[PDB]
Amino acid sequence: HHHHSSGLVPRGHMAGHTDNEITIAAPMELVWNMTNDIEKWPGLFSEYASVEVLGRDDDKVTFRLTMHPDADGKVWSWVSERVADPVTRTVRAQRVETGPFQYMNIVWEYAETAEGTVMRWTQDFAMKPDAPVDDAWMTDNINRNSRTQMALIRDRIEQAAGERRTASVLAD
Repeated sequence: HHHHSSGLVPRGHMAGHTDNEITIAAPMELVWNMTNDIEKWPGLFSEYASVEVLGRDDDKVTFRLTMHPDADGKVWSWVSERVADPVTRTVRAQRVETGPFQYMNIVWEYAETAEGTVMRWTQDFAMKPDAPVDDAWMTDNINRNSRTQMALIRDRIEQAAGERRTASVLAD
């Protein structure tokens, strides 16, 4: 691989845009497969109470997200769509029901490095003019919560990789 990476690193910055990367010490196939197994997100991520696949059109997958209750106790739920391309190791998603946003576009990209798989998440959005918070606020909130979720995904995938390795080394 000959490039190196490590840890959780912000990239780019500007309100309405977030860009963060994390290195996960696991091979690309495992990282790709677990992060894209969206019905198991509630066990991988800590932020979704449930993820339900609604349909697939060719590759476009359409799905409904339901969060845990927010600080006011409210439960937010919406439909998004995503196209995951394993050849370019890129996923492009957007909210279909935009909620308090005018739009929200989320791109995930993956590559290999000497330390494992780097996964970079970029989000672009703008709040509706009458939304309860502004872009600056939402930008800081998404950065902070992304950082927490990326780290938890890193931990759970490194755990899974370790367990599969132990099973294989102990098997005949």
